[PDB]
Amino acid sequence: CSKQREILKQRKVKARLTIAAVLYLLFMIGELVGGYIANSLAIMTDALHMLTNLSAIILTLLALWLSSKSPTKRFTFGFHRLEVLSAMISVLLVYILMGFLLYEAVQRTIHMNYEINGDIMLITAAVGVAVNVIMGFLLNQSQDSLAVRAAFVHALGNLVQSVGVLIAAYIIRFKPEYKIADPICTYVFSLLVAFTTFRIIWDTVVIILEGVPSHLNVDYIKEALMKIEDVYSVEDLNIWSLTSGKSTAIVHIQLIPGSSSKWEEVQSKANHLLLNTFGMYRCTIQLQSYR
Amino acid sequence: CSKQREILKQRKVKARLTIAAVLYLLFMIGELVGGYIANSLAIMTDALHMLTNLSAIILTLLALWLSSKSPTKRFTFGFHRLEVLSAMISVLLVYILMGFLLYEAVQRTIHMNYEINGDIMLITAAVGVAVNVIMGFLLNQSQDSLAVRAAFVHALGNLVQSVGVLIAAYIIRFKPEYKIADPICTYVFSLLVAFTTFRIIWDTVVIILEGVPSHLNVDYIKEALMKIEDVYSVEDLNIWSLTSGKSTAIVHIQLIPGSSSKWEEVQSKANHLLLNTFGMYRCTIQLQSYR
Repeated sequence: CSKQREILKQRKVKARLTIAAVLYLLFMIGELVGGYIANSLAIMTDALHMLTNLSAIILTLLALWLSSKSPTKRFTFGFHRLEVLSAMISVLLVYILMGFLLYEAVQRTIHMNYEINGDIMLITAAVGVAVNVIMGFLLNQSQDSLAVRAAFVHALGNLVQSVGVLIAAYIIRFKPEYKIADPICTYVFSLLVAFTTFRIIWDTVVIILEGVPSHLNVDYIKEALMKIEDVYSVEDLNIWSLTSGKSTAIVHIQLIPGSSSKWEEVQSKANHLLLNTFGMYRCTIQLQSYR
Repeated sequence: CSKQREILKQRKVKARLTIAAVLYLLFMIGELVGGYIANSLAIMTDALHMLTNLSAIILTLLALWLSSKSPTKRFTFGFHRLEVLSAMISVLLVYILMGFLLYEAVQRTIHMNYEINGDIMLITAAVGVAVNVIMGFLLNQSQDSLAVRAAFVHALGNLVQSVGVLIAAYIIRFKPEYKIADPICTYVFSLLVAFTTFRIIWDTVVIILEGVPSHLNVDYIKEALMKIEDVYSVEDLNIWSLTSGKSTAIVHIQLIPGSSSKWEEVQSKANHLLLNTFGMYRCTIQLQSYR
């Protein structure tokens, strides 16, 4: 009954992504009007962060819509790699935002006077954690979809930066002769953001480089296929994934000598085994008689 | 005799790349010592451009060396996608250099006085074309290797920028009340550089997205496969390339009813045809009896 199962998954993913996008836009407008009645550009400065989050989500939605298209004559496989590309784009945007914050901090640690803000820094950090914790529960997930995972990683990075800014504002508020704690918090929590993004970066790079997914081991699959009756060897067992949840395989069973007619049965057994017990959105196998 | 042929091409590509790298290093040293006796930082400014070119070539060499490794249990295919990644990196660095030039020009078009240099601008442009025209013949190439193609594209972009700077400097030299033409040439030749990089960007993106190579049409291959004796249909004919020159395929021949024993012959015929008449560094086909 898996013919239409994936449709429900993409519908849920799209619904969650549009809900997140409209929530981000609503928070954007709310913070903008709040800053307008509070005539402060520092509050408006978070509009850029909301912009990059919303742009990443919009690009993800476009990539998913394109991926829903049927394969063409130029792309024999589907457009599922567009979702991976959108994930890389989102990671690049969060890295760019972290780099901008890092440059602002490195300019903060020198030139003196540190451009003191005060209480207003606490408020923009208080809403940063409050907004991002809502998005974290929305994109919780806990195979999973790579798009929502990338959105959740972006939300977690934004939450880490927000809590770092909150901590820095609090330590500045009490005993304000320190006046310097903000750049160190910026550095430490930028490192933490990199730690958060490490796993998704590794998974995406492995996906692009035609490596096996991290949740599959070749030795176990090879032994399982070798357990099939009338199988002599597995010459090559290439495995790669178009995207998270859509992983294919190429298999090169060699037949037992003296039994070459029983090739269709072996092919069906291998196909059914691979599909049912490893996912294998589609798999193709090639049989060779004994040499 | 194709078992050891490809070794010769990788050896030649590596030799050419090291020759280009050492030529870049020698020109770097020559221009650096030349600037020291001419005590001008503008001459030293091209050291950054030679740095990015040399770094791109070095990353390409590392990617090729890694690609020469045998497939592992995490990457069932080879590391050939590292060469494609290095090509994207080279494109990204040339785009970054163009963006830095564009930002400098947009700062020149305003704030007045345009930071006049004069004759010394002609010299750094005269050696820019002379250096790049030499390696343009070196990386002439004219399937080809993607690494040398990316290096040649980078060299061509650098040559275009150099000739643009030369034209702007010559325009400034005569009738020097104009004094404005330099950013205009910068914009026009940045657009030309983007035009040069368009084709390699498109090819690399198609390679990553699991699209068929631009020099292959599925319909012709499908008709050729259908021309094979004892073939009823081609259910699916996936084609993708790990890198330029290494393209694989997956084929789903269905057998003519009443003839199922003659499956090995059909498989061998299809494999030989695909390999010899389309390249197909490796291809795998799966046969199904009539339904």
